[PDB]
Amino acid sequence: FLPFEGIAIDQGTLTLSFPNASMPEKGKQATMLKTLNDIILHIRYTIK
Amino acid sequence: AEQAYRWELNDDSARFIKPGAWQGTYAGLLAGETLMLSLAQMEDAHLKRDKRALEVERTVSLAEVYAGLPKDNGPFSLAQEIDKLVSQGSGSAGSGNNNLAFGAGTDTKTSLQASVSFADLKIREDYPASLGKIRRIKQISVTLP
Amino acid sequence: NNNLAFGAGTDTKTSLQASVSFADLKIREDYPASLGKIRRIKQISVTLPALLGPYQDVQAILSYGDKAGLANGCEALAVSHGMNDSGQFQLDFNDGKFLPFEGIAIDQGTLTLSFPNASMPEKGKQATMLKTLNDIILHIRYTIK
Repeated sequence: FLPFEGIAIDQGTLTLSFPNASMPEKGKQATMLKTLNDIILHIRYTIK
Repeated sequence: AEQAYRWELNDDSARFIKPGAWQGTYAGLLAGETLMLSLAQMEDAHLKRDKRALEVERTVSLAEVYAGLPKDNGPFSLAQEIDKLVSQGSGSAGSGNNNLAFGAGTDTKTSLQASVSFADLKIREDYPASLGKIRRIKQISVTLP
Repeated sequence: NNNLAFGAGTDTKTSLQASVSFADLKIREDYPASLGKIRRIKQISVTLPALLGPYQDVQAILSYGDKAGLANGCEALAVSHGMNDSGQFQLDFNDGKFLPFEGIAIDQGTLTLSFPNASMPEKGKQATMLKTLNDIILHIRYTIK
């Protein structure tokens, strides 16, 4: 089974995290995060 | 195999393997034959219950979701709060279950995370039910602009 | 039988649908018989010349009226891609299973396509997307033997 298979659309909480994000501490991704307009999810779901 | 079946259909009350094929008295013979009967039953019920379902894709942008929260709850523009929260370790944004903040755990404190509830997406609104009574996510793939 | 209107059922009242009879298409007129005495539909793929903004999805359903011939769940095809796509995720011939709309006779039936949330008077996600439409285009793959 692929990750996230079989999950119900109705409930749950999905989270996306980026490591080394804070700028106060030198973080590899401080720059890569500032570029983002948004995050985009491509959800392929099944109806039956 | 029983579990993978109880997963492929949402039906979790499925009981296809009953104790016990093996017997203390007797060799425990016919245990194998008995099991393969139950497996044959599982496959039969499975084939009768299989459906070439409606396979559908829906695309969702987090920013749209964050901006779309009702007035009572706290909505935001994603780009801004990301930038703000990168600059100060302190930052946080959004109502519970649709929040954006830094990680709680000891390893993940420096990491920044976005959160969405599938509930708030209200994807059931895309198609009338009927047809769909059960909606299963086949695959998730992420695009980052 | 070649009408375009709102849904009959309680769920699909707001949804707008188009309908055609395979008969009126006279697809049998494309090729003389002989060779072909029996004509079976191998696969249906829908292309919609409609203009949608990035990160926008079509919601639609292909239906067949009779369901006289059977297959499970193959009576219905969900289209979200909108540019040439078979229903479902990666299309597979040499698939152990029959594709939706396989085995159907070209001569009879009623094929229907519905777009949910079509009414503009009531707020509908696809009202704008529908106004862009010039038409609906069907790629029908059939078999002669």
